[PDB]
Amino acid sequence: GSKKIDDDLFEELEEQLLIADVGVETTRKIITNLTEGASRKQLRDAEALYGLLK
Repeated sequence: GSKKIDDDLFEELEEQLLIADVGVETTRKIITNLTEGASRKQLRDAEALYGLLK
């Protein structure tokens, strides 16, 4: 058995994968850096506060 399919379909699919992939990784860097940044700031602020002692 054999389905014959044009390279346009496979090209389009590969293109959409790329797009979606790029969106996903861009989203992941951004969320993660900001969330790491949120963490770092809790530690820094908490330490600063604790800096005040007598």
